[PDB]
Amino acid sequence: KMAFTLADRVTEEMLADKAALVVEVVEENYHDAPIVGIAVVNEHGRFFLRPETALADPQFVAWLGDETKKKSMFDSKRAAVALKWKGIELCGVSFDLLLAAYLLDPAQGVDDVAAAAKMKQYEAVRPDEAVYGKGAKRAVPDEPVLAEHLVRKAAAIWALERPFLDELRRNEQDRLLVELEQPLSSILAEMEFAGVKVDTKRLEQMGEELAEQLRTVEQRIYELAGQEFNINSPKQLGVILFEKLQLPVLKKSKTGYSTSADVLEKLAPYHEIVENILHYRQLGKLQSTYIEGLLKVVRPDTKKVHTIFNQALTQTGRLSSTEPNLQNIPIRLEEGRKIRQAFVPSESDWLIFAADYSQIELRVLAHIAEDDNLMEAFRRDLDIHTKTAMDIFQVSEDEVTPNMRRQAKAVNFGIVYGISDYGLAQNLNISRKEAAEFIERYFESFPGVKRYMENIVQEAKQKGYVTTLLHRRRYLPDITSRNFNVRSFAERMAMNTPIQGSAADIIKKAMIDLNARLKEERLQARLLLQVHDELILEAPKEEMERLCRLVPEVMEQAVTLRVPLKVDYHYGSTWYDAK
DNA sequence: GACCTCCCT
DNA sequence: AGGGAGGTC
Ligand SMILES: OC[C@H]1O[C@@](CO)(O[C@H]2O[C@H](CO)[C@@H](O)[C@H](O)[C@H]2O)[C@@H](O)[C@@H]1O
Repeated sequence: KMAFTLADRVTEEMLADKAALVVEVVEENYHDAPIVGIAVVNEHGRFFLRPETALADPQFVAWLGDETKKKSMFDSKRAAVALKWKGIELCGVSFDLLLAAYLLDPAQGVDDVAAAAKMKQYEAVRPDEAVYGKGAKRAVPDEPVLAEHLVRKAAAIWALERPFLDELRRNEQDRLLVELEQPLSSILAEMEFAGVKVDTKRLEQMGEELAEQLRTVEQRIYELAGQEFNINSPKQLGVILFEKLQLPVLKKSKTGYSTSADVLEKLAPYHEIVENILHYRQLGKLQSTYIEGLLKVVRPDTKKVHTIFNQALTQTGRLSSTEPNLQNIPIRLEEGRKIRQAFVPSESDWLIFAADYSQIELRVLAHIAEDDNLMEAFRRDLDIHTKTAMDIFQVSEDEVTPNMRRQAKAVNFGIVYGISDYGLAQNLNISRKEAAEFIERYFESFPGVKRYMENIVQEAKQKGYVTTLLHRRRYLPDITSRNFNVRSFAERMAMNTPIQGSAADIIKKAMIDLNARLKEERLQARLLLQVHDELILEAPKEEMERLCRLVPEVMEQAVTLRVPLKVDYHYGSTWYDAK
């Protein structure tokens, strides 16, 4: 039962210039959420402070905001954002244990202090789920249980900083933490806090239209089936399709019949019900996920959505986005793409600006494999899919048909994602031997990429892990498995991770550089979103001409590869128009 | 509460 | 390759 002072007021010894700090936000979504307690551990002892007290105290608030007072935390973004909503600035965070753990091994799934501490045989702190409970039983406990927990977390952070930093340094990941991921965390905090404005009237009118179209298609489905049923029930739908209407059963699921879109597409020539079910699903997905889903998370006071970017989740170093997810808003089909009309600038006479890398993953691959043919292709800024068709089919530019380009494109994705005989076959709807011939001809045209693929697999086996341009790592223990499927998946991860991961490194660095350029130029332009290889901003209309030159340049110069990077850009009144 | 089709890069 | 988010048990 760890010693600490349950403090009634803030004292000078709580404001040392080095400390572990816990600002606890228990709600999963930390936007405008309560801070339930504070703990500080420093050279003078261990302290718990009630937030009503600490956050009203001018000395404490100035300490929080002083860059020269260094704090070590876990998930400093959560605290920073929660504090921003209360008008308080958090500065001087020099060590974030969540990001440190994530870099050391993303596969551990570290999401609390206890899981991080377990990596170094430190168990004198409880998992958050043990203290707060799970699901419906989730609750803040009484003060003495709460206080002890926060203090134990702080004490763990204080104890673990040094060994985590030592291991990062041995991995050559110390600059990755200190110069990339930690400064990025501040930039993401500002993006989440600013949020993105939504035209909720426009979404509601879309929702009304969709509701009418759904009622129509739905009636049509019941007419064509000859009865009413729950179209979203796999049991009822599978009975209608595969028993009542006798459609061929092309694929089963562990429980019943598959009605995935790929199966339905193949069944459409047999019965008119099938196109209507597909249409119903496109509409229903829009309605349910995007319209209703966005509307439920829009803040009614500002009409903004404030995503949370999970910076310590993906196995490759990408971000993810949640509540809402703003990295999967429809774009591919026009009907869906119109959802983007509802994402608007947050001030009048401002516009949305979007800049995206062109083929970043293939250009990274060109660089890392040093394939002469691929590098020349990007040096000429060729259409990479047409060029790959020309090579694999041994034809001139004029003889590449649309279908040939389409298939070369699939091969390029396949090569990036780890090249499987069977996997390319499923994808192109072709045979296994056929897919192998495409891959062999690819590797004959790009022998540098073949060498890379062989070499990276051997390197993952030898070292136990693969690395990215900026020294992110991924351990791949399944690469020595004697099970074919398990081993092959590890091999694909070995081939793909340095590509997807290095692309993630580059865009993160560009975000950092951009943020610094925007400040130097004193532009009001603000970063709103990152969607893997693109950045989305809003700015005054009067800044567009300048952003057209600045943004692509910063993004293109973020790193120097053996091939150029290229960035395209667009702007307009809504996110839809920025493209 | 847990398990298990479709949107994005 | 990497993610986030209703029916049935
Ligand atoms: O604060 C984001 C940060 O917290 C973790 C838990 O350590 O994830 C929590 O917050 C996410 C966003 O609200 C939730 O989606 C997630 O379920 C919740 O545990 C980290 O994974 C994340 O980096």
